[PDB]
Amino acid sequence: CANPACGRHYS
Repeated sequence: CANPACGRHYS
């Protein structure tokens, strides 16, 4: 993804 705050996926 281009933007820094994308989503909750990898911990």
